[PDB]
Amino acid sequence: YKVLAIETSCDDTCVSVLDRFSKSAAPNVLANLKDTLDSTKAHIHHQARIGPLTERALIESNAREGIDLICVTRGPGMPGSLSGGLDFAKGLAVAWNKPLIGVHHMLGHLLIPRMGTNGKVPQFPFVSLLVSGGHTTFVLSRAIDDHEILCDTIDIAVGDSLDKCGRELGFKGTMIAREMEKFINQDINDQDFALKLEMNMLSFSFSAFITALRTNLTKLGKTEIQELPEREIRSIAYQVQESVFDHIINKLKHVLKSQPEKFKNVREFVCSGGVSSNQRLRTKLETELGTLNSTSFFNFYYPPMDLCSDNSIMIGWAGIEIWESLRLVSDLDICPIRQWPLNDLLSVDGWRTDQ
Amino acid sequence: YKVLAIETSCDDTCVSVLDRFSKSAAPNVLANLKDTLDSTKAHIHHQARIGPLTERALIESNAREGIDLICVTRGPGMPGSLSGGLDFAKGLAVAWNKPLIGVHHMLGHLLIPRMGTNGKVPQFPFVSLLVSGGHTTFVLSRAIDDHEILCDTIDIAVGDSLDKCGRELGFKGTMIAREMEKFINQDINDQDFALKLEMNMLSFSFSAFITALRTNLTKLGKTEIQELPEREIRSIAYQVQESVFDHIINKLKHVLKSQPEKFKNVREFVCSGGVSSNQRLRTKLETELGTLNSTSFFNFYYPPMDLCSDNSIMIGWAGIEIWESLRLVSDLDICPIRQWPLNDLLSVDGWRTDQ
Ligand SMILES: [Ca+2]
Ligand SMILES: [Ca+2]
Ligand SMILES: [Zn+2]
Ligand SMILES: [Zn+2]
Repeated sequence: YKVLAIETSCDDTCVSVLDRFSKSAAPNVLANLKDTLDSTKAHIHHQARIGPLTERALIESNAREGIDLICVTRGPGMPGSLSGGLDFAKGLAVAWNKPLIGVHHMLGHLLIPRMGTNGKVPQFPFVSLLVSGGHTTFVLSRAIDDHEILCDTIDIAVGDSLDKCGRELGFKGTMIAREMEKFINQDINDQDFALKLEMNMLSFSFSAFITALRTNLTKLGKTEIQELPEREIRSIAYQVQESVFDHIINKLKHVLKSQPEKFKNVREFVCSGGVSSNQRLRTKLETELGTLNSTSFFNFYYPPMDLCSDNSIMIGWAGIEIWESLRLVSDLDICPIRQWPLNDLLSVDGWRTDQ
Repeated sequence: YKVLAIETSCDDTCVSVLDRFSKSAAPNVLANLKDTLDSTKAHIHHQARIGPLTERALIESNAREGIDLICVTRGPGMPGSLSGGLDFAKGLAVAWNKPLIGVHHMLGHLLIPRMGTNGKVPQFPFVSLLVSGGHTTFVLSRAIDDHEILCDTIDIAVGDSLDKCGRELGFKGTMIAREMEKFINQDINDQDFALKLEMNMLSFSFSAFITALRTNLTKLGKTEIQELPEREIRSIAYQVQESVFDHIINKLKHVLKSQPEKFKNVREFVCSGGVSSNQRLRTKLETELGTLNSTSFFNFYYPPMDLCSDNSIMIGWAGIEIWESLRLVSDLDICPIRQWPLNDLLSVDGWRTDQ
């Protein structure tokens, strides 16, 4: 019971060998990642990486003959890109004569925080916020097959919104979003508070913030970010970050108080993704949700950045949960599904019982 | 030394397990084929077939652990379609820890008639005519890496030309071309001979024959094929087939007599493909080329229709020739090449020495 896992949906080519010692613990043997170089197609990249990225991951891992289950991403994404990992996984499966479990990409993200505790700590009736550079979704899980989208982005994601409006302020590094947070947190008190930069049910909107900041900048004193002093650009950065997060909080507060019947048994909140790394977002979440009466008490869990960002360990974990708790295996004639819905996880063709 | 071979370039999904008993003989263990149903994308078809088409081909064959070399089509064709076989072959290779040899599709066709005699009877300095529904090429091989295109189609192929102009005559079956030959050969003497239907260096042209037949039909008596008697449509079918073949012969006669230095050591002619099944084409080839003085004497070889039409056995054979006579193996980072030239066989990236 050594799980070979693959992630080939976006730009990250991931290969990870897991070790399931018993049905109570799951330490990770090996984990590889190769991202697309940018100033080369994603499908061609994955197709050229997967092969040599698995042999090295098998040479460095326990054994090449010790693999018992092959997990791969059948999930949402580019068909051509994820066919690279899928057809390769079929090749491993046929050659070793072992099962294949085609995993939903988003299911990996939602199930990943359960691996460390062997699906115990984030107990089945739970609620989750997926704040990344690509996602912005508020999901309620009732079981591994049941998932309810309570609030999702109709515009762009937080990562993009904070990176786009952050670029207007002057920041231009590798991870634009966190550099702004580090600038605000270098000296939180030294700000020009005088610079008052002041700006349906199941939806989030972010594409307006960049447009609203530019109008706020043209109305107020100066627009030239290069000439602007450090204290003034810090009161702007604080206020933009405050408004972006106030919108998320206000929509989570709206969801919880509107239908508390769905949240009667939720005892754990999971904030996963790139933006979860923000200490203000964390403190805002824990402050507001913990004081409201109608809202049920929570226990906030912030997973590591390695597991949060697209990796293969999550596919290997979600596959473990499906092979064990549902006892299902994907058919060998499996094909990529571009816009595979999460509720349409077991409705679509390809499932075969192992029980 | 059991070769797993794959063909996923066009519409035929092929998987074949070969048995190399010694470096003197090569009997074929298993061979599978699944073609695209037509009134479903070719890439999606190959991607869904390859997996289950290999497991059954491995269950019915000798063993699943007995495979020593993995041959696959890297050759010309649809990138998405042939990625299905390639990524799958990588999966087998990585899993079994065995070599991979990415084969040129056209090299399979040219090398296939050597398998039965273990590369002896069609001796190295040879000339070949590839007359199929997709090809119409006159190739000279000097070694397995050296190939000279002496005459090729600039329009459409013989198979298409005979099927398109045959359809104008009334035939509408599964294999249109051969049905016309069978109609001409049912009673070759009963024809209306009075119906005289009368119609640069390295090139063949066929798209003109259909247009020239229609003009010949409008000029002569009647066009309505339904009302037309069987004897008259037989003199048309004979004359169209005679003109199509006379053009091929005249261009082969031109090539040989223009540069006889290239043909000083050629002792064998190989006519392979769908149109090679025609007895008149065969008799025309053997008559004309055998009476001309400047042209070197030939020994005509007509391979079976199974090996001629797109299959995986040829990839497994061409791979055997490359692994043995050249001692080369393709790298695991291999990717599909859409318009891979035959002279650019070893010039392109991906080759690694096994010696
Ligand atoms: Ca099926
Ligand atoms: Ca290379
Ligand atoms: Zn993702
Ligand atoms: Zn072909």
